[PDB]
Amino acid sequence: KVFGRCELAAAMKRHGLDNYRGYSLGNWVCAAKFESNFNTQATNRNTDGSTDYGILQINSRWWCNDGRTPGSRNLCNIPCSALLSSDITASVNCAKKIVSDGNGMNAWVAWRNRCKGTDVQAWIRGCRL
Ligand SMILES: [Au+]
Ligand SMILES: [Au+]
Ligand SMILES: [Au+]
Repeated sequence: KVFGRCELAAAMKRHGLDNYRGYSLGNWVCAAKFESNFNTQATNRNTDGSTDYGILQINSRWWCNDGRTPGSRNLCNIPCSALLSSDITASVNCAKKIVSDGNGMNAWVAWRNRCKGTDVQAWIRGCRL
């Protein structure tokens, strides 16, 4: 599913991400924009052999099981395919664990490089939330 911007904002807000770990909703929408282009089915293989999955590009080395990432963990207790659903519940639940792990949203490299420090409220402009 390719979300619209305000459609994703509403869903993320419903699931309690607005200002989870102190990160405003616009941070999460901006992260999703540059991680996945709002596409729940996005996948991208990394040089280390892990893969990133779904709207927030959650990685198979620590967080989900894809069966092909040696030496990895599955700390979200989910198959990585659950992160590709049109229903973002599993991605949000896992994102909450990740953002709690110590480095906040710096765990998302596109957030650090493209969203951090920017006018992230622009990402929720015009949305009725
Ligand atoms: Au879909
Ligand atoms: Au929820
Ligand atoms: Au949902």
